[PDB]
This record gives sequence, C-alpha cells and structure tokens, in this order.
Amino acid sequence: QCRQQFQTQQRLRACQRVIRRWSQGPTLQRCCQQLRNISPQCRCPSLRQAVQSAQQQQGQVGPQQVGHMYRVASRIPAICNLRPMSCPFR
Ligand SMILES: [Cl-]
Ligand SMILES: [Cl-]
Repeated sequence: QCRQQFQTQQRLRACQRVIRRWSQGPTLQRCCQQLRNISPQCRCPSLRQAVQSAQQQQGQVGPQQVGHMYRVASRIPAICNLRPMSCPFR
C-alpha cells in the first residue's frame, strides 16, 4: 500500500526539501533514490503525501503557494527518470 511505502522511504523527506526549495523557500539525488524505492504505482500518491508533509515545516502556506508545491512535485518523477514521469494530482 502506497501509504506504507511513503512511511518506509523516510516520508520522502528529501523530496519535501526539493519541493520547498522551489516553492519560495545532494538533496535531489537523495529525493530520487527515496522515490525510486517506492513502487511505480505508488510514487504519485507518495509525492502527494510529501507535498502535504512539506507544508508542515513551512509556515503560512497560502493556496497559491500550495498549488505551486504540487506543481513542483509533479515534475519530480520525470526529473528522476521514474515512471509515471508526471502526476496529475486530480
Ligand atoms: Cl512560491
Ligand atoms: Cl547528484
């Protein structure tokens, strides 16, 4: 279950940091390894959880900035060369 994989791979904490990095405040390689270790069909679910989790170390996050964080997270599979390359986050 994707929820379990997310917890096991360190809550994708390095990806949380990439997501905030590019959301108005070697990490990417650790992010891609954490995410690689999640099964393909669970990567977008788990990046969704990473976005949620990343807002917690963030202060105030307005909804525009939140949407930005999902936009960042949706490019991370493709950046990492991991299927499914993009997440719709519908
Ligand atoms: Cl931002
Ligand atoms: Cl690297």
